[PDB]
Amino acid sequence: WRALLEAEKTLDSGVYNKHDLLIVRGQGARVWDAEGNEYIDCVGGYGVANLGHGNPEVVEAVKRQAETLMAMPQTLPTPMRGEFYRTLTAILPPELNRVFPVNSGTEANEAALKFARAHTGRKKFVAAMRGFSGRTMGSLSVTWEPKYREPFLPLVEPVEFIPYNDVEALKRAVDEETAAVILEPVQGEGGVRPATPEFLRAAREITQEKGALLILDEIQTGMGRTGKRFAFEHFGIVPDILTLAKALGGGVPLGVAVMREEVARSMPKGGHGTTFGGNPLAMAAGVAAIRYLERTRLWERAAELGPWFMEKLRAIPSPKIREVRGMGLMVGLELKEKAAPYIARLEKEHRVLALQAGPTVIRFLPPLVIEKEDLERVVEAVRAVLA
Amino acid sequence: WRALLEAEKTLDSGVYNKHDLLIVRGQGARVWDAEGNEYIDCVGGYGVANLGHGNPEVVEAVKRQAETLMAMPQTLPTPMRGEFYRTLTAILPPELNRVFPVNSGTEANEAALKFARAHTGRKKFVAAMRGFSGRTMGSLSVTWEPKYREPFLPLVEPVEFIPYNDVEALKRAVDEETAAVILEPVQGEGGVRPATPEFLRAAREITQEKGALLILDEIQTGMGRTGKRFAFEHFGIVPDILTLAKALGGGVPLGVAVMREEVARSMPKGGHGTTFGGNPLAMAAGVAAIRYLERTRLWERAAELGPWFMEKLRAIPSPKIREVRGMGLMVGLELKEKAAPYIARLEKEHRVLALQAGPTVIRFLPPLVIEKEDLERVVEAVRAVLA
Ligand SMILES: CC(=O)N[C@@H](CCCNCc1c(COP(=O)(O)O)cnc(C)c1O)C(=O)O
Ligand SMILES: CC(=O)N[C@@H](CCCNCc1c(COP(=O)(O)O)cnc(C)c1O)C(=O)O
Repeated sequence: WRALLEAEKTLDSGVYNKHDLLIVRGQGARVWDAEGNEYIDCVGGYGVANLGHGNPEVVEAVKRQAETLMAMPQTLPTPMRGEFYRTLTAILPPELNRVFPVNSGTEANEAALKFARAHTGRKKFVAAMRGFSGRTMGSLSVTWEPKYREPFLPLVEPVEFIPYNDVEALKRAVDEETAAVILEPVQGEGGVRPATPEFLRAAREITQEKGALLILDEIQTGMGRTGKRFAFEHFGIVPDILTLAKALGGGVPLGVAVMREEVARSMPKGGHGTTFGGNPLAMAAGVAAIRYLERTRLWERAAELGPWFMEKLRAIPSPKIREVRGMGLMVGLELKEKAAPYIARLEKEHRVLALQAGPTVIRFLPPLVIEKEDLERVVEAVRAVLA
Repeated sequence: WRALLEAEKTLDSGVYNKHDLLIVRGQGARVWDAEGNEYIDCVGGYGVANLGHGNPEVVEAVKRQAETLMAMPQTLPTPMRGEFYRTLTAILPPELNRVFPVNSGTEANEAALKFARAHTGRKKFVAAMRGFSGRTMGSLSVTWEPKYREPFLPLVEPVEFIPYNDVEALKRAVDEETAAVILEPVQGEGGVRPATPEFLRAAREITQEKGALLILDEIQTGMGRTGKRFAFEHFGIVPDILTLAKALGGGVPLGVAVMREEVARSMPKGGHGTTFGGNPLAMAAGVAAIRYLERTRLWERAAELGPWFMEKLRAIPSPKIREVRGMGLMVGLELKEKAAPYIARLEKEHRVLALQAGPTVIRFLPPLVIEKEDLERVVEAVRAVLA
């Protein structure tokens, strides 16, 4: 197995910080390396494995569809597509009744940004500082992190960034020339920073007032992650465009921009598209994923465990800890120093896999099926490495 | 079944022209609608089913990897990824030895454009008229079709288009300002237009002389479609970045940007990325797809049937036929009127699903495993419908 690791490391583009280990398989919220070591996976593929590694129903759906049909374009209707369509819209407010399936989060936002422009005839986009929307050039344009943007300038214009949760700043940025505002109900890559009810409320009201669209990015907070099916249910607001990805396919590269009918209706024929978007395999996976989510109301696990976990974290007697924040099982542990050293130690010394969300934040995105015994172990592990 | 169709038609964004039928399963180059009818699939997942619908090896690989692990990021090495990397670079010339995996063709080109700006420090992009690179804002900027860009402007600048196959045009276009040239060895969406040896040759020579990068988009021409493993093999040139997708994963959403190490090396850590890009499910399907292609040298079938198919089409006695062209099984039949009505007859009266490559061109992108008898049947259907 040493050869594969070296092959991946050597042949990789080199843009990634790869860890010295080879993960071979997973079940639930546990994963194993090539040497047999077992790990608690709070990385869960960056919040993709919400339903847990090896979710039977999803796996089964993927097997049966792979045998039946995998390649079929949007020009040729195929059963799983129609099913995914009504299956996804049925768990959303009736207003969001139109879907443009894609293959990733960045593509979903790319779709949002484009439909927004075709519909309004406006060009400007408003986003929040420390907001992450994707790496493709359109999505990168509304992505704040300067170092992620500067080397590839110029990108799509014009875009205006406003401090996250700053209601008055939002109010002043959005005008009649604004095509849309794009925000995350809880900023992920930006440190796990939950939106305030007033901020999102303001974002909703402002946009309708100026004729701008509201694009809510639930690519990371979606699929029960925050405690409810979607975090926008926490704020009582309903967007014009909702973008989803990650856990949407239960692992299969899947994403979608769901929007109001008048919005989708303004898009000219052949005005946008995608080869893979809406393929039968991804459609069969999403159907399965959504049905498991709803059948088990998996968001409840996150609502119950999220608080308990964060409470334990806030109990760790360590002066290096600034704050414990998040919603559901989307948690961030902000330290008063670099988080990287501790993450490396959680892995090597405690077989615990965690992510970052900015240099001083240890982020936890465990499969929602994770058990309380593993949560206590994570806490213990953290207390340990910080001592 | 009628429920699932109206549902798909009704809940879709509406940017696609959908055919009146519902495809349920496929095998080889045959597909079945919901009423039990069988079709010869000249659409092939839109050039994605090169290895045949239901290809045993790919299906098998997907089923087994789905049971093992599907979600795992680029920061955590995983066996199938390491394998995909070495298996892919192994079927390519030695200069293309670095891999940046993604989830679609457009993502592939976006990464190509980005790595190009990061490497040359330049900004200008040169593309060809009738060229197609993708729908995401970045790829859309180097895509020709005015009506595809028109309503989404302003996009990424600065971009210069030159007439396809115009050597002197391209030469005057590429300067010390150019980060890269992006071209398809054979324009697909642009109506199936093969490059000439002299043109691609100049693109390689000019780019090197001027220090700009050559991006060869083989997303549609790749994986044996034109008669050889990759279309560049016909021309004896090696680009700086090679973008793939469509058939690369036997059906599973997958694409990739393969580049020379100096180009990969210039990308700052975390300068680019993707959640799904390089996921184990796609990596395992990509290994299987390539092994199958290499074991059967599948491209020889296109190389053998392609010319034999194109001459059969040309020999049709219809004054409506203008020209027949293509490479291997990437074929386009241009008529002296609108194709759409004819494609409709092909479907309704002959159970033959085909595509367009512009309003007057019928395009064929059949699985490479298609039988000769099925191609003979196709020709008869075309002759019949044009009477
Ligand atoms: C039915 C549909 O949606 N059609 C797509 C087109 C699909 C086929 N072309 C893809 C393609 C692409 C874009 O690849 P992707 O994102 O569709 O996977 C890039 N380069 C070349 C040479 C290509 O042929 C569209 O209109 O956007
Ligand atoms: C190491 C790596 O590749 N990580 C990615 C980031 C992954 C997680 N973020 C995804 C994301 C995206 C982009 O989605 P996708 O293309 O990765 O599927 C959009 N919106 C929100 C709220 C998101 O959280 C990167 O560095 O580009």
